Amino acid sequence: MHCPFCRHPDSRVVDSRTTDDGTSIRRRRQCPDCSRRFTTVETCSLMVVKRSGVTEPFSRTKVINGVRKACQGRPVTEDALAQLGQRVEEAVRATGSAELTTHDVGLAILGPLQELDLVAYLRFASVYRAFDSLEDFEAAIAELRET
Amino acid sequence: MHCPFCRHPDSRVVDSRTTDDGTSIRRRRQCPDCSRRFTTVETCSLMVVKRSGVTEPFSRTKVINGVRKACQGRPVTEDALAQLGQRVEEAVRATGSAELTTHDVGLAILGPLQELDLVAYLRFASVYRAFDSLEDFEAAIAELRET
Amino acid sequence: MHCPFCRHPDSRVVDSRTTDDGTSIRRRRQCPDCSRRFTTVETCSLMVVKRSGVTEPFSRTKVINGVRKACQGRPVTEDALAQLGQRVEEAVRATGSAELTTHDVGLAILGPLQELDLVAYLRFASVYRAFDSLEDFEAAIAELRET
Amino acid sequence: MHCPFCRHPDSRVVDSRTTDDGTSIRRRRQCPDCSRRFTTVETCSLMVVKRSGVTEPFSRTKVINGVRKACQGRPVTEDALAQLGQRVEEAVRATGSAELTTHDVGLAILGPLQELDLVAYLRFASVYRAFDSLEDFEAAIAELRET
Amino acid sequence: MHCPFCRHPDSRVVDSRTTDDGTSIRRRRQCPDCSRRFTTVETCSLMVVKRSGVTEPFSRTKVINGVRKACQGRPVTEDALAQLGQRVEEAVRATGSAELTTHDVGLAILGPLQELDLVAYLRFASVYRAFDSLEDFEAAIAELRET
Amino acid sequence: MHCPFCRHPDSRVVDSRTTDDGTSIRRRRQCPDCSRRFTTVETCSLMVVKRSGVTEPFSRTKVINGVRKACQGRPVTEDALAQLGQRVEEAVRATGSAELTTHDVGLAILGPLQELDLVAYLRFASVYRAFDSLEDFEAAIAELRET
Amino acid sequence: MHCPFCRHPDSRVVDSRTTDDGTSIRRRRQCPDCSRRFTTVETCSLMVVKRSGVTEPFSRTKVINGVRKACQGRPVTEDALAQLGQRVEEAVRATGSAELTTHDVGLAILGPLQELDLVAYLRFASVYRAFDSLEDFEAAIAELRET
Amino acid sequence: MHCPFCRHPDSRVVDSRTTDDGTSIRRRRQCPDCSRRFTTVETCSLMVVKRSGVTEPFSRTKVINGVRKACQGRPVTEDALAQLGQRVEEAVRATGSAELTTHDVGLAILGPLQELDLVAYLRFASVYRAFDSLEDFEAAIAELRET
Ligand SMILES: Nc1ncnc2c1ncn2[C@@H]1O[C@H](COP(=O)(O)OP(=O)(O)OP(=O)(O)O)[C@@H](O)[C@H]1O
Ligand SMILES: Nc1ncnc2c1ncn2[C@@H]1O[C@H](COP(=O)(O)OP(=O)(O)OP(=O)(O)O)[C@@H](O)[C@H]1O
Ligand SMILES: Nc1ncnc2c1ncn2[C@@H]1O[C@H](COP(=O)(O)OP(=O)(O)OP(=O)(O)O)[C@@H](O)[C@H]1O
Ligand SMILES: Nc1ncnc2c1ncn2[C@@H]1O[C@H](COP(=O)(O)OP(=O)(O)OP(=O)(O)O)[C@@H](O)[C@H]1O
Ligand SMILES: Nc1ncnc2c1ncn2[C@@H]1O[C@H](COP(=O)(O)OP(=O)(O)OP(=O)(O)O)[C@@H](O)[C@H]1O
Ligand SMILES: Nc1ncnc2c1ncn2[C@@H]1O[C@H](COP(=O)(O)OP(=O)(O)OP(=O)(O)O)[C@@H](O)[C@H]1O
Ligand SMILES: Nc1ncnc2c1ncn2[C@@H]1O[C@H](COP(=O)(O)OP(=O)(O)OP(=O)(O)O)[C@@H](O)[C@H]1O
Ligand SMILES: Nc1ncnc2c1ncn2[C@@H]1O[C@H](COP(=O)(O)OP(=O)(O)OP(=O)(O)O)[C@@H](O)[C@H]1O
Ligand SMILES: Nc1ncnc2c1ncn2[C@H]1C[C@H](O)[C@@H](COP(=O)(O)OP(=O)(O)OP(=O)(O)O)O1
Ligand SMILES: Nc1ncnc2c1ncn2[C@H]1C[C@H](O)[C@@H](COP(=O)(O)OP(=O)(O)OP(=O)(O)O)O1
Ligand SMILES: Nc1ncnc2c1ncn2[C@H]1C[C@H](O)[C@@H](COP(=O)(O)OP(=O)(O)OP(=O)(O)O)O1
Ligand SMILES: Nc1ncnc2c1ncn2[C@H]1C[C@H](O)[C@@H](COP(=O)(O)OP(=O)(O)OP(=O)(O)O)O1
Ligand SMILES: Nc1ncnc2c1ncn2[C@H]1C[C@H](O)[C@@H](COP(=O)(O)OP(=O)(O)OP(=O)(O)O)O1
Ligand SMILES: Nc1ncnc2c1ncn2[C@H]1C[C@H](O)[C@@H](COP(=O)(O)OP(=O)(O)OP(=O)(O)O)O1
Ligand SMILES: Nc1ncnc2c1ncn2[C@H]1C[C@H](O)[C@@H](COP(=O)(O)OP(=O)(O)OP(=O)(O)O)O1
Ligand SMILES: Nc1ncnc2c1ncn2[C@H]1C[C@H](O)[C@@H](COP(=O)(O)OP(=O)(O)OP(=O)(O)O)O1
Ligand SMILES: [Zn+2]
Ligand SMILES: [Zn+2]
Ligand SMILES: [Zn+2]
Ligand SMILES: [Zn+2]
Ligand SMILES: [Zn+2]
Ligand SMILES: [Zn+2]
Ligand SMILES: [Zn+2]
Ligand SMILES: [Zn+2]
Repeated sequence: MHCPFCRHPDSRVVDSRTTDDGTSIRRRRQCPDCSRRFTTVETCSLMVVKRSGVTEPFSRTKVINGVRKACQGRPVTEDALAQLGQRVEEAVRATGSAELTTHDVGLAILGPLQELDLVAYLRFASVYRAFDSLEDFEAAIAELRET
Repeated sequence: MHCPFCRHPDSRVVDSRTTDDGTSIRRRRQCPDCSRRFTTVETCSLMVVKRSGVTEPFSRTKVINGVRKACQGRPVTEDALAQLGQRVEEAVRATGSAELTTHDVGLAILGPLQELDLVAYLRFASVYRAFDSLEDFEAAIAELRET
Repeated sequence: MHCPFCRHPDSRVVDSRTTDDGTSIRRRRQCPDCSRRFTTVETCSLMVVKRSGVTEPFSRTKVINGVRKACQGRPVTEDALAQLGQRVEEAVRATGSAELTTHDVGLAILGPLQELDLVAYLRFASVYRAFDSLEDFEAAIAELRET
Repeated sequence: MHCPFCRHPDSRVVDSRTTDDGTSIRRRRQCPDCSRRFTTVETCSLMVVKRSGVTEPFSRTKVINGVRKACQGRPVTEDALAQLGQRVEEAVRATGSAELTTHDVGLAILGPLQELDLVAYLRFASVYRAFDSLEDFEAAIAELRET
Repeated sequence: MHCPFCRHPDSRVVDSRTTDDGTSIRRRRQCPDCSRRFTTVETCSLMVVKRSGVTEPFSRTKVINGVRKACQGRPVTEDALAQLGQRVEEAVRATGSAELTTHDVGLAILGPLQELDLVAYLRFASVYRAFDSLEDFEAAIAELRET
Repeated sequence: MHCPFCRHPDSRVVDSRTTDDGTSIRRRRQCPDCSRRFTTVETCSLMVVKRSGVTEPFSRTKVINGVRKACQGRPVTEDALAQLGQRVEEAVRATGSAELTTHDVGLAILGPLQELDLVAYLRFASVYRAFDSLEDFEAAIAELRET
Repeated sequence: MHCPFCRHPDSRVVDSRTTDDGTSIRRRRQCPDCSRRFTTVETCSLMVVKRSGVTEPFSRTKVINGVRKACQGRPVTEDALAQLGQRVEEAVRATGSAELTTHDVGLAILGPLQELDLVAYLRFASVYRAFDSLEDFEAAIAELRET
Repeated sequence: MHCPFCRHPDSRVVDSRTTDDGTSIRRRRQCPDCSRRFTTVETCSLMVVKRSGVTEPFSRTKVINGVRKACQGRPVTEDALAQLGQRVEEAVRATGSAELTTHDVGLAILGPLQELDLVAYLRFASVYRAFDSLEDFEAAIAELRET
């Protein structure tokens, strides 16, 4: 890997160790140009198994865009949207699995989303859960009232 | 019409092409004085007053995009929502005001969207109107039960 | 032109008259389907002769987008941006010419822009006037201070 | 590393492709237990803390877009600003913090942009910093005269 | 169905979403043996044999693009040609062959396009069939007069 | 699934059986509108695990585009390209696995490709196998000569 | 203008003369870096006044694309299409006017087009002249037969 | 220069903007006779004669796209190939012919591409030259060994 301090095309791994739980590998490497050691973390690519079976790369941008579509004309700032996206990403990586279904990401969005805007939660749950009729919205309203 | 460049009282229509869905006919006109083409568009002016007080031409695609956002995840085909939009344009041009607030446009879209989809109506009403709390969604639900 | 009340493919002009100053033609027409008269205004297409010589259609959307690029992180709402765009469009159509250069539109933006945000004016004048060095910004600051 | 799906302590690197400009090496790894490919990306983590408090990977294109917006209408070639961005990434990875606020990123870009272009520096400083009134532009101008 | 990865005779349908215009239902299925999602699509197979002898799924957009190219400059609205395409798909699925040459598809489109537009029919027939000389256009014209 | 003959929104499965090897499920269904039975095949979505780990849907269009990039200025017709794409798709589905790596698809392209154009094979193998230097091309030339 | 031989940012015009008919200006310039003189031609930008009044830059690519749309499945090579585009461009620049209407470009395409493919001429005239019904095609066939 | 619309011997340059990478300066000029803006572009004319015998302006992006296609899967960064293209334009403008066949352009690109990448040279030489059989690739390989 190209040295952050010397831009060398090639570098050698002088240390490679497994991190706790093995969710990452710590690889320190010595460059041959400026001889400055640099450490790197090798982590699994978080994949989202879309509902068509496509495993796209995980992107908090899509999560934030969906929540923003739910949060239209609401007292929800871009800072709050970014914080919710970060919380969703942190939860789904703390789950540990490399591939999460879009259903899991939707659930990870929903439980925090109640705190940012309960009404935005309703618009997000309606599109995400594919609420068939007002019975589904009334059921969703019930659950929001039940704790 | 007066040439826009030299103000000659007469100007002949070299060519005239209509818009098939647009109530606009685009005409290329020659001015006999300076011999300069100029393009004119003939259209009944539906001009909506936005919430900012500015005036914009009544555009189909704005209504289309609003309905599509409301209908995401509901079965409305691109053809059905295009029809909703055609129906709304026909209704608002019909009212014959020629200068209507976008509040009137929103009211025009909602009555057809109740027929097209109720989850979309709640999602369109939720974004269009404020819907600050779940109480607004319950009041709107009550309103849709009434009918 | 298709009737706003009857959707007929073809209609006949039963009255055509020239408006004051000839900036528009008033054409009333009778439809053959529902026999409801409708009046229309035939106006020149406002063209913007871009600095490459291309005469694009006038669009206040481009004006508002440019001003918004100038108005980044400022206390300038979308309502204010739309109002400035409307003012620019009104000024350039009150000029009367069908083709205005981008320089004319830039000037029509600049004089109102001082009222919405003087600092945004500086960022808009710097890109628009192609301010070569800080001497140009100091000269622009002088003019803003000189009335 | 532990397979993300069954947690097997050893997992062989089927393939490994580096990113030429990216300090990222993408590796496909097989798990001997469940025989399932999984993708890992090895990268020193430059993670900027946004103004919202969220954490994002240090992206070249954000710096590139910021500089390009500042330079619009100034002669900076796409190559020169790409270099500015490379220089900024080299400087911030160098500082060796591995977790820097976007304020640090903004300061990193400004010193090179003063060399690249002064109209751009004022336009970048104007947008980056608040610049509420012309007084901020005069203070910054004074600062650039000093140097 | 047999899991594609371990061939387990039974596999439960975790989820099933239909295509609204597509005669395709997309199902996510779990295999109890290896616990791996897999996506299946359920569709009557209209499979056209191209002029090259290859087999392709019967796609609406191919017919739509062919008709639109034929109709360029003729008044057919995007809705009318979409209908022509729907009508053609209904006719060819109806014939019940399930494996038809694109010659059959071309014949299916031409009879409806004669109703939709005659300039388009000559332009579609001209491109579809060879039409080497003006004599082919006169023969086709004679054929359209006959009817 | 919407009836091919009656367009009904909903239909019921009146027969569902597993095909030989379980690569598909045969589902015959009776519509409620025109009461015409229609049979459908439910098959796994062929997924291509890209070299980044993304499992895109299998598309012979990408295969044909890559081969066409290899087959530049060659005596290889579009019919031959489509036939090669069909052969590759048939081979990869006869493999039976739902997910094939891009390496497997590349191999399935390479062995037939020798028959369509050996020189195009060289250009496809060089990009696909990432031939480092002329030693790799000489080795590839050797294998083409060795049967 | 940047020297072709020294890449200098600025150069001075050491000779500027008007060419015959004034369709171009011959400007020879001496660079200050490598002191190598280079001559340049300053010509008017050929503008095409589109049928909407927009004056786009002239592009033979659009002409060739339109002719290619007419020349579908014909014995007309890409070399012939490029030659026809060059002939059209040469004719329209030999006309001398800076702005030509799309009608003039269409006429300049039509008369040569008869030589490349008379049948393609018919498909190009039908879209371009907006042939209303088979009477227009029969009239076009007559003119092609009349010399 | 003579006005293109009325042929007035003198026409003043209202404005003049250069192209930074382009050897083109775009000037808006007023004609005192008819008072009509017109746009002129001043450029040394590199005009390549294609294999079809037609003449096209020497475009950077054609060389860039040719090199990028040759380099796909080889490490050449978008910056390196942009440089190759700049170097080729500098070499061909330098030769001072002002009218060169695209064969000369191809020869100009190949000598730099040998330095940039040998797999790309074989892939560029393979597509550029015919390379009917593996014997052409062996002859070219021999040629690259020689050097
Ligand atoms: N690749 C991805 N990475 C991260 N989040 C994603 C990704 N794709 C979708 N999401 C988010 O996960 C949530 C799940 O959305 P949802 O399941 O409705 O989408 P989907 O599976 O793409 O649906 P559809 O295919 O029907 O459009 C949404 O908030 C969506 O924005
Ligand atoms: N130019 C337009 N032409 C036609 N319909 C429009 C136009 N602009 C908005 N509408 C429609 O009218 C309605 C107005 O909705 P709403 O009041 O929420 O927005 P708004 O007036 O544009 O204000 P905001 O600044 O919040 O966007 C929507 O249904 C929208 O699709
Ligand atoms: N077609 C248009 N209609 C209305 N306003 C426009 C149009 N094109 C540009 N403008 C606006 O007019 C102003 C003039 O901008 P400016 O002269 O710098 O642009 P330009 O001529 O397009 O420049 P360039 O070609 O160098 O990018 C800007 O605010 C721009 O947004
Ligand atoms: N993810 C990122 N990676 C690298 N640089 C970034 C990233 N995000 C922002 N930057 C850069 O760092 C600087 C931060 O600027 P600034 O403080 O104005 O924006 P911000 O922190 O993103 O806040 P805001 O919410 O206002 O956009 C800019 O120069 C920007 O280009
Ligand atoms: N995959 C497809 N699905 C449905 N209809 C198709 C498909 N491919 C082609 N068609 C349609 O069937 C007709 C076949 O036309 P035609 O015989 O000219 O082309 P072709 O068989 O694709 O051969 P070519 O190689 O010349 O393109 C056209 O009307 C086309 O739109
Ligand atoms: N989704 C797909 N469906 C079918 N074929 C595909 C798909 N993606 C790629 N292919 C084809 O499979 C072959 C394998 O190509 P290759 O492995 O070089 O691509 P890749 O994995 O996408 O590479 P990269 O990510 O480095 O660009 C190519 O012929 C490519 O066109
Ligand atoms: N900017 C341009 N430069 C050169 N040729 C052009 C340009 N625009 C159009 N043409 C060509 O000129 C001819 C005239 O075509 P035509 O008049 O039907 O197009 P148009 O005016 O763009 O029509 P429409 O606006 O109705 O789509 C066509 O062959 C077209 O490809
Ligand atoms: N307009 C152009 N300006 C500059 N370079 C060009 C231009 N057109 C082609 N070239 C370049 O010159 C070389 C010519 O290659 P080649 O002989 O294979 O193609 P050609 O002359 O365009 O013929 P063909 O009809 O086969 O495309 C290529 O390297 C190409 O990138
Ligand atoms: N119009 C809407 N109103 C409210 N919430 C919405 C709306 N559209 C989307 N959402 C919410 C709920 C959806 O499950 C979530 C993601 O929407 P969607 O468009 O499927 O995003 P995505 O990221 O999955 O996109 P894609 O499938 O195109 O990759 O965002
Ligand atoms: N995410 C959403 N989900 C559901 N409906 C939505 C969503 N976003 C917007 N809508 C609906 C309600 C709004 O009244 C309507 C149009 O909203 P908006 O985004 O303001 O566009 P607009 O047509 O008003 O454009 P503009 O105001 O910029 O001219 O669409
Ligand atoms: N980054 C910027 N900061 C401040 N003002 C800007 C910025 N970019 C543009 N502007 C302002 C001044 C410009 O003259 C005006 C229009 O910019 P520009 O991108 O040329 O718009 P335009 O509408 O002319 O676009 P185009 O030429 O692409 O059609 O907006
Ligand atoms: N119109 C503009 N003119 C000049 N500079 C600008 C303009 N807009 C932004 N900039 C500069 C100053 C900002 O600090 C920098 C980046 O701004 P911004 O639009 O917030 O993107 P970003 O990189 O911070 O992305 P995000 O915050 O969405 O992740 O670019
Ligand atoms: N320029 C044109 N004008 C009129 N009709 C056209 C034109 N080009 C094509 N068509 C018509 C006649 C053809 O039979 C039909 C489809 O043509 P084609 O371009 O071969 O696409 P296709 O649907 O066959 O795709 P493919 O063969 O690549 O799968 O469209
Ligand atoms: N310039 C080229 N010359 C010869 N063969 C090529 C060229 N480019 C690509 N190929 C061949 C070999 C490659 O493995 C194959 C696919 O190329 P690539 O662009 O990676 O396609 P892809 O379908 O994988 O695209 P993507 O990765 O963007 O989805 O095509
Ligand atoms: N389907 C077609 N079959 C035959 N000739 C066609 C077809 N489509 C276009 N043509 C011919 C006649 C048209 O006048 C000419 C240009 O078509 P058009 O799409 O208007 O091109 P253009 O270059 O004017 O595009 P645009 O208006 O989008 O800039 O090409
Ligand atoms: N798939 C490819 N792999 C490698 N090099 C390629 C590939 N395709 C083209 N090239 C190279 C060799 C060609 O001489 C050069 C340009 O090819 P080409 O596609 O004819 O474009 P061009 O620049 O000649 O445009 P045009 O002839 O249409 O004006 O690029
Ligand atoms: Zn180093
Ligand atoms: Zn006049
Ligand atoms: Zn009527
Ligand atoms: Zn495992
Ligand atoms: Zn299994
Ligand atoms: Zn039925
Ligand atoms: Zn020089
Ligand atoms: Zn003149």
